[PDB]
Amino acid sequence: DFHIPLPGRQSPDHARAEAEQLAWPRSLGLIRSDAAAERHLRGGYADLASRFYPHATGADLDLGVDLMSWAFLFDDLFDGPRGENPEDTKQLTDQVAAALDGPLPDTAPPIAHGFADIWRRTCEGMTPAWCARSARHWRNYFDGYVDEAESRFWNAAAQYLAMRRHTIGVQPTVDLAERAGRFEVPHRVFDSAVMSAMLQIAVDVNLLLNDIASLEKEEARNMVMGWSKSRSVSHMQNEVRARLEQYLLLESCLPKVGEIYQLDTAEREALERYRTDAVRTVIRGSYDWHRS
Repeated sequence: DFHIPLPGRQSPDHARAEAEQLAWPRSLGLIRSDAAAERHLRGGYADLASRFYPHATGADLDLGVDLMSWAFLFDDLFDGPRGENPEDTKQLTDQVAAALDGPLPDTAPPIAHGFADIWRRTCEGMTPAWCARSARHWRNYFDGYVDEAESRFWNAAAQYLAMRRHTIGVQPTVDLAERAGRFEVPHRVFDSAVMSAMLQIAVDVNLLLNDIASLEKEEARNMVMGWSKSRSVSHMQNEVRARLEQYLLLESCLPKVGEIYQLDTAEREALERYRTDAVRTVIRGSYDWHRS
Protein backbone atom coordinates (compact mmCIF):
# COMPACT_ATOMS: atom_id res chain seq x y z
CA ASP A 1 0.00 0.00 0.00
CA PHE A 2 0.91 3.68 -0.32
CA HIS A 3 -0.17 7.00 1.19
CA ILE A 4 -2.29 8.65 -1.51
CA PRO A 5 -4.46 11.23 0.29
CA LEU A 6 -6.52 11.99 -2.84
CA PRO A 7 -10.16 11.00 -3.44
CA GLY A 8 -10.81 8.09 -5.77
CA ARG A 9 -12.96 9.10 -8.73
CA GLN A 10 -14.33 7.37 -11.82
CA SER A 11 -16.40 8.69 -14.71
CA PRO A 12 -20.09 7.75 -14.32
CA ASP A 13 -20.08 6.83 -18.04
CA HIS A 14 -17.37 4.18 -17.59
CA ALA A 15 -19.69 1.26 -18.39
CA ARG A 16 -20.54 2.51 -21.88
CA ALA A 17 -16.94 3.53 -22.64
CA GLU A 18 -15.70 0.11 -21.53
CA ALA A 19 -18.33 -1.73 -23.58
CA GLU A 20 -17.55 0.21 -26.78
CA GLN A 21 -13.76 0.39 -26.36
CA LEU A 22 -13.10 -2.12 -29.17
CA ALA A 23 -14.87 -0.30 -32.02
CA TRP A 24 -12.18 2.34 -32.56
CA PRO A 25 -8.97 0.21 -32.61
CA ARG A 26 -10.58 -2.38 -34.89
CA SER A 27 -11.62 0.31 -37.39
CA LEU A 28 -7.99 1.53 -37.46
CA GLY A 29 -6.46 -1.91 -37.98
CA LEU A 30 -4.87 -1.93 -34.52
CA ILE A 31 -6.79 -5.05 -33.43
CA ARG A 32 -7.35 -7.62 -36.17
CA SER A 33 -8.13 -10.94 -34.42
CA ASP A 34 -10.67 -11.93 -31.79
CA ALA A 35 -7.85 -13.18 -29.57
CA ALA A 36 -6.20 -9.76 -29.83
CA ALA A 37 -9.52 -8.19 -28.85
CA GLU A 38 -9.82 -10.32 -25.70
CA ARG A 39 -6.18 -9.56 -24.89
CA HIS A 40 -7.11 -5.88 -25.14
CA LEU A 41 -10.15 -6.19 -22.86
CA ARG A 42 -7.99 -7.91 -20.24
CA GLY A 43 -5.89 -4.75 -19.88
CA GLY A 44 -8.61 -2.62 -18.30
CA TYR A 45 -7.68 0.37 -20.45
CA ALA A 46 -11.11 2.00 -20.63
CA ASP A 47 -11.34 1.49 -16.86
CA LEU A 48 -8.00 3.26 -16.47
CA ALA A 49 -9.11 6.12 -18.73
CA SER A 50 -12.31 6.55 -16.70
CA ARG A 51 -10.15 7.06 -13.59
CA PHE A 52 -7.68 9.38 -15.31
CA TYR A 53 -10.64 11.39 -16.68
CA PRO A 54 -13.58 11.08 -14.25
CA HIS A 55 -14.78 14.52 -15.42
CA ALA A 56 -15.37 13.30 -19.00
CA THR A 57 -18.34 11.46 -20.52
CA GLY A 58 -19.43 10.49 -24.01
CA ALA A 59 -17.11 11.34 -26.89
CA ASP A 60 -14.75 13.17 -24.52
CA LEU A 61 -14.27 9.98 -22.50
CA ASP A 62 -14.07 7.93 -25.71
CA LEU A 63 -11.03 9.99 -26.71
CA GLY A 64 -9.51 9.15 -23.34
CA VAL A 65 -10.22 5.45 -23.85
CA ASP A 66 -8.67 5.47 -27.33
CA LEU A 67 -5.52 7.16 -25.99
CA MET A 68 -5.07 4.41 -23.40
CA SER A 69 -5.86 1.79 -26.05
CA TRP A 70 -3.31 3.29 -28.45
CA ALA A 71 -0.65 3.88 -25.79
CA PHE A 72 -0.59 0.22 -24.75
CA LEU A 73 -0.85 -1.14 -28.30
CA PHE A 74 2.04 1.16 -29.26
CA ASP A 75 4.15 0.10 -26.26
CA ASP A 76 3.71 -3.57 -27.20
CA LEU A 77 5.48 -2.99 -30.54
CA PHE A 78 8.72 -2.52 -28.55
CA ASP A 79 8.58 -5.64 -26.35
CA GLY A 80 10.44 -7.69 -28.95
CA PRO A 81 13.75 -7.06 -30.73
CA ARG A 82 12.69 -3.59 -31.94
CA GLY A 83 12.97 -2.25 -28.39
CA GLU A 84 16.57 -3.50 -28.27
CA ASN A 85 17.83 -1.66 -31.37
CA PRO A 86 17.60 2.16 -31.17
CA GLU A 87 17.67 2.35 -34.98
CA ASP A 88 14.56 0.20 -35.40
CA THR A 89 12.87 2.07 -32.55
CA LYS A 90 13.46 5.50 -34.10
CA GLN A 91 12.34 4.20 -37.50
CA LEU A 92 8.89 3.52 -36.02
CA THR A 93 8.64 6.57 -33.74
CA ASP A 94 9.50 8.92 -36.62
CA GLN A 95 6.59 7.58 -38.68
CA VAL A 96 4.20 8.17 -35.77
CA ALA A 97 5.64 11.54 -34.72
CA ALA A 98 5.27 12.70 -38.34
CA ALA A 99 1.53 12.98 -37.62
CA LEU A 100 2.31 16.06 -35.51
CA ASP A 101 3.76 17.84 -38.56
CA GLY A 102 0.90 17.14 -40.98
CA PRO A 103 -1.00 14.46 -42.88
CA LEU A 104 0.53 10.99 -43.03
CA PRO A 105 1.11 9.01 -46.23
CA ASP A 106 -1.30 6.15 -46.78
CA THR A 107 1.68 3.77 -46.53
CA ALA A 108 2.12 4.66 -42.85
CA PRO A 109 1.75 1.71 -40.43
CA PRO A 110 -1.65 1.30 -38.75
CA ILE A 111 -0.27 2.37 -35.36
CA ALA A 112 0.63 5.71 -36.97
CA HIS A 113 -2.79 6.35 -38.50
CA GLY A 114 -4.31 5.63 -35.10
CA PHE A 115 -2.13 8.24 -33.40
CA ALA A 116 -3.01 10.75 -36.13
CA ASP A 117 -6.71 10.19 -35.45
CA ILE A 118 -6.11 10.79 -31.74
CA TRP A 119 -4.00 13.91 -32.31
CA ARG A 120 -6.60 15.34 -34.70
CA ARG A 121 -9.35 14.98 -32.09
CA THR A 122 -7.07 16.22 -29.30
CA CYS A 123 -6.43 19.54 -31.06
CA GLU A 124 -10.05 20.36 -31.96
CA GLY A 125 -11.30 23.25 -29.84
CA MET A 126 -7.93 24.00 -28.21
CA THR A 127 -5.81 27.11 -28.62
CA PRO A 128 -2.84 26.97 -31.04
CA ALA A 129 -0.43 27.52 -28.14
CA TRP A 130 -1.92 24.50 -26.36
CA CYS A 131 -1.55 22.29 -29.45
CA ALA A 132 2.07 23.34 -29.95
CA ARG A 133 2.95 22.64 -26.31
CA SER A 134 1.20 19.25 -26.39
CA ALA A 135 2.98 18.41 -29.65
CA ARG A 136 6.28 19.04 -27.85
CA HIS A 137 5.22 16.67 -25.07
CA TRP A 138 4.56 13.91 -27.61
CA ARG A 139 8.01 14.37 -29.15
CA ASN A 140 9.65 14.06 -25.73
CA TYR A 141 7.61 10.86 -25.33
CA PHE A 142 8.74 9.43 -28.67
CA ASP A 143 12.34 10.57 -28.10
CA GLY A 144 12.27 8.70 -24.80
CA TYR A 145 11.54 5.40 -26.53
CA VAL A 146 14.65 5.89 -28.68
CA ASP A 147 16.75 6.79 -25.63
CA GLU A 148 15.70 3.67 -23.72
CA ALA A 149 16.29 1.47 -26.76
CA GLU A 150 19.87 2.78 -26.76
CA SER A 151 20.30 1.91 -23.08
CA ARG A 152 19.16 -1.66 -23.78
CA PHE A 153 21.62 -1.91 -26.69
CA TRP A 154 24.72 -1.16 -24.61
CA ASN A 155 23.54 -3.71 -21.98
CA ALA A 156 24.40 -1.18 -19.26
CA ALA A 157 19.31 6.50 -8.57
CA ALA A 158 18.76 9.67 -10.60
CA GLN A 159 20.17 7.89 -13.66
CA TYR A 160 17.01 5.77 -13.82
CA LEU A 161 14.63 8.62 -12.98
CA ALA A 162 16.01 10.96 -15.66
CA MET A 163 15.22 8.37 -18.35
CA ARG A 164 11.82 7.25 -17.05
CA ARG A 165 10.47 10.80 -16.61
CA HIS A 166 9.75 10.84 -20.37
CA THR A 167 8.86 7.25 -21.33
CA ILE A 168 6.25 6.82 -18.58
CA GLY A 169 3.89 8.93 -20.69
CA VAL A 170 2.34 10.83 -17.79
CA GLN A 171 2.42 14.27 -19.41
CA PRO A 172 0.48 13.30 -22.59
CA THR A 173 -2.09 11.72 -20.25
CA VAL A 174 -2.40 14.94 -18.23
CA ASP A 175 -2.64 16.96 -21.45
CA LEU A 176 -5.70 14.97 -22.52
CA ALA A 177 -7.44 15.67 -19.20
CA GLU A 178 -7.56 19.31 -20.33
CA ARG A 179 -8.97 18.36 -23.74
CA ALA A 180 -11.40 15.87 -22.17
CA GLY A 181 -12.54 18.57 -19.73
CA ARG A 182 -12.62 21.31 -22.40
CA PHE A 183 -10.43 23.68 -20.38
CA GLU A 184 -6.83 24.90 -20.46
CA VAL A 185 -4.62 25.70 -17.48
CA PRO A 186 -3.11 29.21 -17.82
CA HIS A 187 -0.01 28.68 -19.93
CA ARG A 188 2.15 30.87 -17.68
CA VAL A 189 1.11 28.88 -14.60
CA PHE A 190 1.89 25.58 -16.36
CA ASP A 191 5.47 26.81 -16.85
CA SER A 192 5.68 27.97 -13.22
CA ALA A 193 8.15 26.31 -10.87
CA VAL A 194 5.37 25.22 -8.49
CA MET A 195 3.31 23.45 -11.16
CA SER A 196 6.50 22.03 -12.68
CA ALA A 197 7.37 20.49 -9.31
CA MET A 198 3.83 19.13 -8.92
CA LEU A 199 3.95 17.51 -12.37
CA GLN A 200 7.32 15.93 -11.57
CA ILE A 201 5.87 14.36 -8.41
CA ALA A 202 3.07 12.91 -10.54
CA VAL A 203 5.67 11.34 -12.84
CA ASP A 204 7.89 10.05 -10.02
CA VAL A 205 5.01 8.46 -8.10
CA ASN A 206 3.66 6.86 -11.29
CA LEU A 207 6.95 5.19 -12.24
CA LEU A 208 7.54 4.07 -8.65
CA LEU A 209 4.06 2.55 -8.33
CA ASN A 210 4.48 0.97 -11.77
CA ASP A 211 7.70 -0.80 -10.77
CA ILE A 212 5.98 -2.27 -7.70
CA ALA A 213 3.20 -3.76 -9.85
CA SER A 214 5.77 -4.95 -12.44
CA LEU A 215 8.31 -6.52 -10.07
CA GLU A 216 7.09 -10.11 -10.46
CA LYS A 217 6.80 -10.12 -14.26
CA GLU A 218 10.21 -8.47 -14.63
CA GLU A 219 11.75 -10.89 -12.11
CA ALA A 220 10.84 -13.76 -14.45
CA ARG A 221 12.40 -11.93 -17.40
CA ASN A 222 13.43 -1.59 -12.15
CA MET A 223 13.89 0.91 -9.32
CA VAL A 224 13.96 -1.91 -6.76
CA MET A 225 17.11 -3.25 -8.45
CA GLY A 226 21.81 -1.61 -3.38
CA TRP A 227 21.11 -3.79 -0.35
CA SER A 228 18.34 -6.33 0.39
CA LYS A 229 14.70 -6.34 -0.74
CA SER A 230 11.37 -5.50 0.95
CA ARG A 231 13.27 -2.73 2.74
CA SER A 232 13.93 -1.39 -0.76
CA VAL A 233 10.18 -1.57 -1.34
CA SER A 234 9.79 0.17 2.02
CA HIS A 235 12.24 2.85 0.88
CA MET A 236 10.26 3.48 -2.30
CA GLN A 237 7.06 3.34 -0.24
CA ASN A 238 8.47 6.18 1.88
CA GLU A 239 9.54 8.06 -1.25
CA VAL A 240 5.97 8.22 -2.54
CA ARG A 241 4.89 9.29 0.95
CA ALA A 242 7.45 12.11 1.08
CA ARG A 243 6.56 13.21 -2.46
CA LEU A 244 2.83 13.12 -1.69
CA GLU A 245 3.38 15.24 1.43
CA GLN A 246 5.44 17.67 -0.64
CA TYR A 247 2.70 17.66 -3.29
CA LEU A 248 0.19 18.85 -0.68
CA LEU A 249 2.61 21.62 0.33
CA LEU A 250 2.88 22.74 -3.30
CA GLU A 251 -0.91 22.65 -3.73
CA SER A 252 -1.29 25.19 -0.91
CA CYS A 253 1.04 27.57 -2.77
CA LEU A 254 -1.30 27.77 -5.78
CA PRO A 255 -3.48 30.61 -4.34
CA LYS A 256 -0.40 32.83 -4.03
CA VAL A 257 0.91 31.54 -7.37
CA GLY A 258 -2.32 32.71 -9.01
CA GLU A 259 -1.78 36.20 -7.61
CA ILE A 260 1.86 36.26 -8.74
CA TYR A 261 0.71 35.59 -12.31
CA GLN A 262 -2.38 37.82 -11.86
CA LEU A 263 -4.94 35.22 -12.88
CA ASP A 264 -8.50 36.45 -13.37
CA THR A 265 -11.64 34.57 -12.32
CA ALA A 266 -11.74 32.21 -15.31
CA GLU A 267 -8.01 31.49 -15.11
CA ARG A 268 -8.24 30.70 -11.40
CA GLU A 269 -11.09 28.27 -12.11
CA ALA A 270 -9.11 26.61 -14.91
CA LEU A 271 -6.08 26.21 -12.64
CA GLU A 272 -8.34 24.60 -10.03
CA ARG A 273 -9.76 22.22 -12.64
CA TYR A 274 -6.21 21.38 -13.74
CA ARG A 275 -5.28 20.59 -10.13
CA THR A 276 -8.20 18.25 -9.40
CA ASP A 277 -9.09 16.80 -12.82
CA ALA A 278 -5.62 16.50 -14.40
CA VAL A 279 -2.82 16.31 -11.80
CA ARG A 280 -4.61 14.62 -8.89
CA THR A 281 -6.34 12.20 -11.25
CA VAL A 282 -3.11 11.05 -12.91
CA ILE A 283 -1.69 10.26 -9.45
CA ARG A 284 -4.69 8.63 -7.78
CA GLY A 285 -6.08 7.09 -10.98
CA SER A 286 -3.13 4.76 -11.55
CA TYR A 287 -3.16 3.69 -7.89
CA ASP A 288 -6.84 2.70 -7.86
CA TRP A 289 -6.36 1.02 -11.25
CA HIS A 290 -3.54 -1.22 -9.99
CA ARG A 291 -5.95 -2.40 -7.25
CA SER A 292 -8.88 -3.41 -9.48
